[PDB]
Amino acid sequence: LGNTTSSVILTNYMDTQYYGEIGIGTPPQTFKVVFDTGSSNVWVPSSKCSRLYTACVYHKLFDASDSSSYKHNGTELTLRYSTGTVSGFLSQDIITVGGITVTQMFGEVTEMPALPFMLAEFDGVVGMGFIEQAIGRVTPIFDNIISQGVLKEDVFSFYYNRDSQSLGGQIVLGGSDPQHYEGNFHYINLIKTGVWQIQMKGVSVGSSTLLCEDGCLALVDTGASYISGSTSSIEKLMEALGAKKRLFDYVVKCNEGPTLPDISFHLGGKEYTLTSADYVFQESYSSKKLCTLAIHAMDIPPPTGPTWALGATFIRKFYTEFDRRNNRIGFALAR
Ligand SMILES: CC(C)(C)OC(=O)N[C@@H]1CNC[C@H](C(=O)N(Cc2cccc(Cl)c2Cl)C2CC2)C1
Ligand SMILES: *[C@@H]1O[C@H](CO)[C@@H](O)[C@H](O)[C@H]1NC(C)=O
Repeated sequence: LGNTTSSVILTNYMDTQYYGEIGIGTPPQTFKVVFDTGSSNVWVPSSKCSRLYTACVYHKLFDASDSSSYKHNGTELTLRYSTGTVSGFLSQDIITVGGITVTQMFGEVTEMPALPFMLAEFDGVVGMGFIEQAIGRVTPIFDNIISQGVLKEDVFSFYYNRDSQSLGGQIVLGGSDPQHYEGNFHYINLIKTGVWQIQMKGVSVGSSTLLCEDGCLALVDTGASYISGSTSSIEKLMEALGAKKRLFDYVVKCNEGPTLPDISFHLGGKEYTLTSADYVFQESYSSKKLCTLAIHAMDIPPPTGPTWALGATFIRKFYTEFDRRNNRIGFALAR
């Protein structure tokens, strides 16, 4: 253990995407990336991506021919995401993340489907998960940063702000920033190592524990935009809110959004409550317009799922600390 705590400033895009900058190669090629606790691989779009993938034409591409620090690998890599899929191959190069430089193995993506990557403001993803979830058993960037013995502590923490021209968010590698949280952290120990998943002991709509009464799983996913549950759990939840299912989202009439009940998540000791201002995209107060909720269905497949996922919707209210040393997640009220 060292005495270094570095931070990555994040950009908040529409309260759904939070991305910072990383630099790959010599000289550095910069990419906008999402720091994802629900995955463990690093990947950026490749120059080897065909121009027929319209997503590739609209994102920064890594070119190994312009990097003197590049080391070829070539092993195939397929990443099947709950939202889509990416294929490419592995490569090793020097990666800079908040003043920390690490030699890192990552995927050069050559197949990037338009839907959903034409909606991505970010170029790629920096997986903040454990080696146990890394496709091709590639050493994750945080495990490589830990190995340097440069960090003050074996933790990293997230701050995600409400959309505004202010700070979008922040990741602190090696600690937590007290300027973005109040009170003290309440920890919840991980069920098992290998996943950033904890036990949840009930989801309540208002006063009545409407779901997860006999306990259920909660994945603390910085890479997920919304709060997610199973199709059955979300169907029951939305019926309790009066929410009408559209194709991809759930909506309410804009005028009845501020009246919607509080939603609570029973984790560790505490009840983590979100008011309707925390989960409704309150775009108007019109009885003639529809307002989307920041909760959606996601049937995650085993071993990880079925599970709930506490994404950006949760992290905006609760500043989150991911402790690798003690295999726990700490929450504090964000500020
Ligand atoms: C099986 C395994 C590979 C581990 O599963 C996962 O990695 N599962 C991922 C877990 N974390 C959320 C990930 C995600 O959905 N996106 C996509 C995304 C989010 C918001 C907006 C857009 Cl446009 C997109 Cl594309 C990645 C950027 C983080 C899926
Ligand atoms: C790619 O990386 C892995 C990392 O463990 C290494 O063992 C393997 O030999 C590499 N493959 C090639 C083709 O260089």
